[PDB]
Amino acid sequence: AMLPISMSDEGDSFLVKDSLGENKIPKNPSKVVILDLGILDTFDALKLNDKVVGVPAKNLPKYLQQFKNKPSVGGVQQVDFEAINALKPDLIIISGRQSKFYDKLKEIAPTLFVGLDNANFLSSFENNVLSVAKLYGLEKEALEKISDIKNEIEKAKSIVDEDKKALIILTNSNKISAFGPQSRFGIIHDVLGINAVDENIKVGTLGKSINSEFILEKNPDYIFVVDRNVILGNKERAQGILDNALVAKTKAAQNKKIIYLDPEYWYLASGNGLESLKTMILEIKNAVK
Ligand SMILES: [Br-]
Ligand SMILES: [Br-]
Ligand SMILES: [Br-]
Repeated sequence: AMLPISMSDEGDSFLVKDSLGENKIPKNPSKVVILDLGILDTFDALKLNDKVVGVPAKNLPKYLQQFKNKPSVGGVQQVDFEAINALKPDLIIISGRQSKFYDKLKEIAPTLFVGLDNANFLSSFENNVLSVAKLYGLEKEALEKISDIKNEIEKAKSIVDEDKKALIILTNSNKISAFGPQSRFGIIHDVLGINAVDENIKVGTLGKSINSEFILEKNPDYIFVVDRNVILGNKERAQGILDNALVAKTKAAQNKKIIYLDPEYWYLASGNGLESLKTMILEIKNAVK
């Protein structure tokens, strides 16, 4: 299990420990740079917009356009260190994608890591949200919203068919990669309890390289697709890679249960957001109800 965030109250500040290191963070930080889209959506849900001074503005998704005019510190992949320094923040918040930049960021300002543990997603989510809330004295409000998520999970789980199985795939222009439980797409299986066609795909971010022959052999009831063609802006789309007589014979094709998930949620991994996680849960529930 990933080490959680822990915090001791030191009067005007908290001494914070997480899986990357230790930081003294001021109470009520007023100049926050946020590189994780999910936690950015949690700042909105907690009414903390005016604490935010820098976001990855370049390809910000549709549900975070209230932050489109914040100073930019980057994009999905790139970080602008010069901009982050000029903003003179009191806190920087990162997740997994930016852990490679930890030491450089920490030279600028205290740097809090809100990692999502693929083996323990809900426990990491709740830890992340409540840790941010503690900084602002907003635990009450954060617990209410976490309860709302919990209730939506239980509603979705209660409609899941015990005997049907799903496959998760990530498409590129000419490539199909499968993902299973305890992946970064794993909440389908791990949180909502939809069964997997293959519970033994090996852990790791590349997933398993597959073809249509594999899809037919597995014969999934549902296929959840995360089309990376969309985030890059290429012409080939998953519907095309899947448009063949092998895929067409599957239960999922026959029952129109090839589900094209919005990659602005699933590929950008906005699970830390109190509203974006709800949107994702509802996206699955409505695909399988
Ligand atoms: Br820390
Ligand atoms: Br505007
Ligand atoms: Br993964």
